[PDB]
Amino acid sequence: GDDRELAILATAENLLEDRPLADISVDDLAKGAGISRPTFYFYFPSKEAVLLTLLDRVVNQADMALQTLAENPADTDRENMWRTGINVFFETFGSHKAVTRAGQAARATSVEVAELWSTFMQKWIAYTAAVIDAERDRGAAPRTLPAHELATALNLMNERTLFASFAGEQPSVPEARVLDTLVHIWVTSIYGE
Amino acid sequence: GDDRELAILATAENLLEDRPLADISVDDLAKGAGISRPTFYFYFPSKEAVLLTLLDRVVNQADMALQTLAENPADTDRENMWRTGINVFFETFGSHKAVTRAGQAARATSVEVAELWSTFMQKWIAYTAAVIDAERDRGAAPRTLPAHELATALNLMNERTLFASFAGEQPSVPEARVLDTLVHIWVTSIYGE
Ligand SMILES: CC1CCN(C(=O)NCc2ccccc2)CC1
Ligand SMILES: CC1CCN(C(=O)NCc2ccccc2)CC1
Repeated sequence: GDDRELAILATAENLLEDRPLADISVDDLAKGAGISRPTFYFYFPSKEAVLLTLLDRVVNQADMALQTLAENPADTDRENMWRTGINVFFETFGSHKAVTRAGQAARATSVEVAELWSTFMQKWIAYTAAVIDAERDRGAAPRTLPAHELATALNLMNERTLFASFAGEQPSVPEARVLDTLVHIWVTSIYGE
Repeated sequence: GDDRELAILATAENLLEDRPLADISVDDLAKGAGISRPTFYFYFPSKEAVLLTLLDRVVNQADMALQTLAENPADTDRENMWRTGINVFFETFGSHKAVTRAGQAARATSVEVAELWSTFMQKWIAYTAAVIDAERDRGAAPRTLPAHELATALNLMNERTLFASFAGEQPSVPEARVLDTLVHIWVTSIYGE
């Protein structure tokens, strides 16, 4: 049932590792999943819907990991607190590079992919700002920029920098240096006057 | 001669203001430029080459403005020094939003557009790092992150944040707040321990 669904999704994630969605056919997904083409179309209307689902799963997985962290504070300095938070996204997206890369590209052509990405970005920005505000209310951070604006820029930094590193873009921060790079800019910009 | 060339480029920039390149035909560009379709193909092999040229012009214009600034230091504090530098890109790209938006999209489909963007990003990052290093050699900034890595992340931040603001993406920093937002993160991350 959804064993077939899960097989289709697993096949698609596997094939995206070697090639873009444009070079993957419904027939490729059916064959890998051990079903016919019409059987495929029972579970998904298009290969594009498969990618949307894969992205939805990855994004929700990151979001659920952040909710877990938010409910269960690590017992640590402010630097480590932000590092642990950024790390949810580094590891989650980092563990699904093909889906991340394909899903980012699909933002250009798919309103549903764009709206999905937008919804979660708003959520993560709102959460970032809430934490900055808490830190300001505690007297741990200075009241500099509007928190929501600072959060927006920091979140967009992370999007572009993590994804360029994962894709090995020229230029990009090496993947083994990206977490430390982002944490420094977050801590100095949130705590610095 | 290149009056016809300049007319084709001006027409394309105008039409990109109302619609994507995919909804602009060679015939639209010819007609706007006051020439026939075969006459068009004398100046450019495709509508895609027209966009490449427009982007090349905008990018080189920003780069020439930064070279000017680099040769002629504004007489001012470190915050204003970075603000003046970021502002070259805010105003240059900000004055050509349609070309900026279309050129960024074309990175996905055009190797020449990707390689153009990559070449200048490397250049601007190398320049950013050189300035950070100078500031460190002067004893004006602490030796924190590797300068080239810090420069990379800051430059990618600016790319994503400026372009999201210009496109009115959800989410995005409002255009009237983006310069101050980026300057704060640059100054605190370059000067902060
Ligand atoms: C509590 C914060 C921890 C840091 N954090 C992120 O890294 N940013 C979210 C982000 C946005 C785009 C792509 C990757 C990740 C947001 C929530
Ligand atoms: C001396 C610095 C001043 C600040 N600066 C920029 O804003 N970054 C370059 C950039 C990169 C992508 C898109 C827009 C602009 C780089 C050179």
